[PDB]
Amino acid sequence: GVDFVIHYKVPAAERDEAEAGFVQLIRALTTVGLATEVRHGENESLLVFVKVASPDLFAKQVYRARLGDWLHGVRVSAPHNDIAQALQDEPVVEAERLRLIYLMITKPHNEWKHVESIFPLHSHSFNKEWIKKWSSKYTLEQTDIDNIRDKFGESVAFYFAFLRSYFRFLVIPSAFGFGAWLLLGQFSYLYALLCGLWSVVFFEYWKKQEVDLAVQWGVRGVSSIQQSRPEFEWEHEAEDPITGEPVKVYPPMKRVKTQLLQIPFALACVVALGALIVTCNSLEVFINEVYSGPGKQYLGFLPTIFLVIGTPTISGVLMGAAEKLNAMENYATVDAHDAALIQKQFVLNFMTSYMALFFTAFVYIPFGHILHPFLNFWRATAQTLTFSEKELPTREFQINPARISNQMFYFTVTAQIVNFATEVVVPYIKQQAFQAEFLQRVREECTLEEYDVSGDYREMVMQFGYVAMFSVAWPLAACCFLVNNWVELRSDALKIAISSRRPIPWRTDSIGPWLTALSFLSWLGSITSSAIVYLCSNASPLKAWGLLLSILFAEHFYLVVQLAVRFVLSKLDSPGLQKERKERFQTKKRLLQENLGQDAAAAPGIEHSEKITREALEEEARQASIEMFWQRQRGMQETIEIGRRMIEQQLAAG
Amino acid sequence: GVDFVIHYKVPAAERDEAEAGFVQLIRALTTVGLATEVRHGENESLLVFVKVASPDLFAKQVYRARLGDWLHGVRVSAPHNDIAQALQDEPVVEAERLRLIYLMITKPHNEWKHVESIFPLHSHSFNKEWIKKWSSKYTLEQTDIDNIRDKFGESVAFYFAFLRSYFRFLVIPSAFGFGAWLLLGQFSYLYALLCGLWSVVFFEYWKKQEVDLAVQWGVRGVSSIQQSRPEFEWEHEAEDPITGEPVKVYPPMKRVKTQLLQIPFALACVVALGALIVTCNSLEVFINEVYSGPGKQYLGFLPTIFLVIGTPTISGVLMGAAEKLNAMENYATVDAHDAALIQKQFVLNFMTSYMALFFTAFVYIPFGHILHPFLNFWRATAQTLTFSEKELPTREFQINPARISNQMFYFTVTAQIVNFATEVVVPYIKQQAFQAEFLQRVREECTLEEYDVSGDYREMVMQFGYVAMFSVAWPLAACCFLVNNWVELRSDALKIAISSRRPIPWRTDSIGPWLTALSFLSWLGSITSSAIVYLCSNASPLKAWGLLLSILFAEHFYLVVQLAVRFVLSKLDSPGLQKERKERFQTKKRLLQENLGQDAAAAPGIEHSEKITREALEEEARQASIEMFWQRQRGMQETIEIGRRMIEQQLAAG
Ligand SMILES: [Ca+2]
Ligand SMILES: [Ca+2]
Ligand SMILES: [Ca+2]
Ligand SMILES: [Ca+2]
Repeated sequence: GVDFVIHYKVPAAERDEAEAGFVQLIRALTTVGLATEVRHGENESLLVFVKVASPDLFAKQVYRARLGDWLHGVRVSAPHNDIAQALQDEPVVEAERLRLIYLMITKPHNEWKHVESIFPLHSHSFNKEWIKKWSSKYTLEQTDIDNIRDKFGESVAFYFAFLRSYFRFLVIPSAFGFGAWLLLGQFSYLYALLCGLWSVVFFEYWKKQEVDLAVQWGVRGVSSIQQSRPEFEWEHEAEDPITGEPVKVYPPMKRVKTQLLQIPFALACVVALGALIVTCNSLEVFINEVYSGPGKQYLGFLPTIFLVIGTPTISGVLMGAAEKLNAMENYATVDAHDAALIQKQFVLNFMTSYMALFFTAFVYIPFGHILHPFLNFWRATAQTLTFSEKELPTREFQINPARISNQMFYFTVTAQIVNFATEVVVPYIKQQAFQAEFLQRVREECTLEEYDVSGDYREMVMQFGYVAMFSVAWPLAACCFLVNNWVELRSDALKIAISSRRPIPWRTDSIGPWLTALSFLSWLGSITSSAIVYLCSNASPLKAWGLLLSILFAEHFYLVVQLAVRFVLSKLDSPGLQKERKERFQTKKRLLQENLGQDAAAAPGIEHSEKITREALEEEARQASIEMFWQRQRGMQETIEIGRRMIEQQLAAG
Repeated sequence: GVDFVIHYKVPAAERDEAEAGFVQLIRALTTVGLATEVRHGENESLLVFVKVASPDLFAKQVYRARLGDWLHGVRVSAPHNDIAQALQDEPVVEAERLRLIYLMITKPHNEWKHVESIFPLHSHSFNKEWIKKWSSKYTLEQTDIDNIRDKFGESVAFYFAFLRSYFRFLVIPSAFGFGAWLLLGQFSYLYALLCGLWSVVFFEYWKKQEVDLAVQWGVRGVSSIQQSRPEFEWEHEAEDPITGEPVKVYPPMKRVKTQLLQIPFALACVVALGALIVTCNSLEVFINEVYSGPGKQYLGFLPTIFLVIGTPTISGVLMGAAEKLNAMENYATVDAHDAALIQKQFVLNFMTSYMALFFTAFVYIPFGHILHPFLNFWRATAQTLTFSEKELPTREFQINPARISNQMFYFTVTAQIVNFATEVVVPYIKQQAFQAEFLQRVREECTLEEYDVSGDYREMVMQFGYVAMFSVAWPLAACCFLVNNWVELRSDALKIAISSRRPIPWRTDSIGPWLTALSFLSWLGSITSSAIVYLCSNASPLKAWGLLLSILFAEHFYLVVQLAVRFVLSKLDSPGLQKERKERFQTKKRLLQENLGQDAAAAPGIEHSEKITREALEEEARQASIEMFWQRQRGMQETIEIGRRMIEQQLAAG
């Protein structure tokens, strides 16, 4: 087990001594302002190792951070004891340390004229047992995730918390999915109902989990605390309606107006990628279904090649517009800026993942006769490329309903197998291609790209869409994903350790933009599943009422289930909110105790009716010192006897 | 202006001296436990006037109540000053006084073997200017509503707060409703779109208002504070997860199972009243459209009579099942119990308000040929009643599309005119029928029924449904309601003063069950409006895709609008939440100030790098007292020069 003695590493690129010298000078000038530097130069770049020296001054600032999170209400309970050191009964976590030091570096104390990067070093002692403990376990448990938060941060931890919860919830659709395949058969208007029910439950259950996880880890509402973006544009300056501190304001409704440009942008993405995919599918159909002579196996790869080149090209242009629109929307914090860029990308992600299936489930199988003009276009086009005047050999276009079965097999099996290779082996091959001791490790680590949690998130989010929308045509899909995900926990944990550098500890109280992404796929999957069932069942397909009634019920079945699930979950206890409420209440009570001396809420008693009587006297006396208004038959019994006399009096009349 | 000197009045029924005497004795025995009694007997019943004597002991308990609402988090800020009397800078409000005294009476200190009632007396001085100030104003303002809360309570105030907000929001559909009638015409697939958009906006905006209103009046979350029901059934006893006090527990999921019986109950209500209304409508059609000889004007009233007798009879039985089911569901607090009974009643309310229109807009006009079997039933039935063997004269059933126009005129104009008479004149006639001074006023007041806010709520809630659902066939409906509501504010205020006794001051943070009622009518009104437009437009009516596509778009238009409106309103500032957050933060900060002496959050400075250096020494010294691990080139410049030497060193290789 190799050890480390450094907190952070900062490499400064060396181009020309004029600017590179200036870079090294003032960078050093600033770091020593609060932190120690040892600078050994390797791999053509000087490496500025930075760690916190004084632990007394550091524990003084970590404690100040604990207080800060409390003051804005992120942290439920004040660190009231005021003993900075004995408050390490809740010790400084490695993630908490690395984050706060990274703050000191990357607060307004730096960012510095093209510094290559800033990153902490891994812990091989920890990384070894990590992949070991998880490869021995069949089932992970919350303590493991808490450990992940401790070394890496909540941003990384939440993914594994999500992946884990999604894995176990993925057991259920694997059950009645296998059951639907075994008994009910394909295109079941029953598996579809169970699918929507499940998607609602898992999602609504996960949202409840994020709250509890935020409370346990103490990051609830951390989204509205992080440093604002440098390139955030502000018109004027006012006071924070909560803190009272000077905050820079930008009209929220003016941002809303700019965000309306996502509607034509999304349409631009659906058209661009959509046309690209529907075209390559038309080639796929023409060369396979419509023969076209020898070399078919060679030609079979041709439409696939168009996808490989076209997808990054077409979407690459669209992303430039996405990145451009993103800045225009002008987000205050870095958290919101990247979360919105992901939402913009999701439209591209949706197209490049499902449009092949939409083409099959709504155009190919249920109709297909509308593909004839597309086929003829390739007929004449193939004739020109042939150079020979003779027509290419042709056979009748025959609709194959097994197309939806083969494509689904790829997405659930083959594409997941080439995934394991691309996500792990290809970066591992890259390392093999590259092929004191600390410094050598430092250089090798310095290469590796920063771990992007977004990449791992969509892989599972897009996969969920396959279940929610198109698994009704392949009910064994949940089973394939369930197996992959068990490996996915291990595999993703493995690539963080060796295929990527240690990411900066970063905090969030949710999976973020992926929530709405999941919510959309689940809803669309209620329409998608039922419509597919009706159309791909294969009586004449009366699109008029037949398709629409099927969608009407299943979509409304989804909506009713949603209200039902939320209602039930709303009457269940939530530890995260309850943990908050109990602490807040005791804090409220203790203050009450202190001021009013442990008399916190007796009854006066009847004997004190004498003091009531004496007080009633005093009003009379003051009034006397000063007509029907002040009439009183004082005394307890005196009023009783009068009424009693009235009792027999009133019966006398009768 | 007649004055009053009493806080509360308690009449004890006088049947037989044996029990009535016992009633008067111990009731007096208990009241004097904390409150004064003067007992004058009138109208065959003894009247026990009750008011608080000691103002020092009363201000001691009002202050204890201010603290209680704080402790559970209802009240944002502690009454920290601890001066009970100088905290009357926020004075005891008449509603606050009357409520707290009513608590002392009606806490576990009473309820008492058939006491007739418990109620405060009106304030004629206040009631006079009330109806005066509002009958002079064209526009009410928030200060007026605040005054209503002060004298009557939040329960009463919220209605007028809702009615006022609903009145001004009702201006908008009156505008493009008049515009649709003036220009676009009936059954406009554009007014319908504007209708759904408005319903979403008004509703979502009002929900935002309730939060701010709750904060302003300091009743936010008061629903979970009020006394539990006596007949609440509990299995075991545990600790409150917040307070830690012994609370009685009843399994929430067991209540959910019982609440599932609302589904067959609702169906039972729709069938019972529905069959009753669809039948009376069949008579209405037969005697008018299908002639049936002389006496038609006399016979015309006959189907109306069936409604008058049948509705309270049929729904009266259904309510017995509702009241029965309500108790089975076993609600902890009185607040939740009555709110669920209202929800059950709403199904009956919906039927008795719209089924006549549904019959017209979906059965009569667009089809009508399915009414022939219903007509023949009345044909033979009328023949038997005639006693003469000769057939009743008959003419061809002709569908009249003006039916939907006449019914809508009634609901918007005529029914609102007979409303003013029924809601105000009829109780006033009752008073005229009935036809010291305080005591006489007391007796007369003692008769009057307690004001029920529920009655006034549904009148506006059911009215809203006419707009959301059926106003597309009569776009001038919003105009009729707009006028009525201006009067409704005045009229309802007038009947509270003279037609009903003063209600017990009661607190709530929302309109309650009516929220979901409004939410349902708005959604169903998106389906209802569009379906009516397509069906009642009058090409052949292709129900298959024509009806369903129309519903698909308009419902999804509603759903998209909802997400749009919520999104926009979520990025708007909310005073009620912000008022809460700012106070909480300052409270948080001040405690911080006190313990750590106004050092609440500087930078160390470079010169202190000397203390950094000395601390770095000490670790070395301890290590010395105890291989590559501890290597340091200490000093700021020493590290700079080494790296600098490396700079020219690395270029030498190149
Ligand atoms: Ca993978
Ligand atoms: Ca992954
Ligand atoms: Ca009225
Ligand atoms: Ca009313």
